[PDB]
Amino acid sequence: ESFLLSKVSFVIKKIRLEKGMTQEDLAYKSNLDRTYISGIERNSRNLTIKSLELIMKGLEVSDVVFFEMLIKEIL
Amino acid sequence: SFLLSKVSFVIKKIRLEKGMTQEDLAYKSNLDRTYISGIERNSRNLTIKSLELIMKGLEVSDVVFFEMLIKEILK
DNA sequence: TGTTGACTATAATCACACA
DNA sequence: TGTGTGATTATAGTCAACA
Repeated sequence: ESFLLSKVSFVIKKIRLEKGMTQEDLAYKSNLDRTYISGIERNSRNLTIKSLELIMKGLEVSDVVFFEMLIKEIL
Repeated sequence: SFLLSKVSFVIKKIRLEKGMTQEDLAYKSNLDRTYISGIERNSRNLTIKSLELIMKGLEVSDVVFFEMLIKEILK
C-alpha cells in the first residue's frame, strides 16, 4: 500500500535536488502548484501521467532518463 | 498528448502478449472495463496507483514494463 | 424488458520488417 | 531463414438510450 508511487515520488525529489532546484522552482517551471509538488514528494497526492510529463519538463530531463533512473531506484 | 499515449500502447501490448481481453485485465486489476477501455482509446488521465494495478493483473514487474516502455520511446 | 444504433474490441489474414 | 509488428477487413462485442 505504498510502492511505485513512493518510488516515483522519490526520484523526482532526487533529481530536483541534484539539479539544485526548489519546490517553488519546480512548480513554476512545470506550470503546477507548490502545494501540489510538496504533497507528492511526501506521498500525499495521487499523481497522474500527464502531471508527471510536466514534471520531467520542469526538471529538464527526458522521459527515457527518468524511467532508466526509476528502474535503478527500485532495485 | 504524448506520454499517456505511449504508456497506453504498452498496456494493450502486454495484454495482447499475455493473451487476455480487456475484461480479463479489468478483473485481474480490479478496475472497471470502461476505464481499461478508456486508457486504451487514449485516454483517461490515468493515475500511478491505477497503473500499478494494471501491472499486477498483467503478471509483469514494473522494471520489465518501463524497459518495454523505453524501447517503445526510442525512434 | 426487448431491441435499435453507433461505437468498440476481437479475430483471421497478409506482407514486410527486423534478427 | 525465422519471428514479429503493422495494417487490413470483418465479425462480434459493448453500452446507452428509448416505448
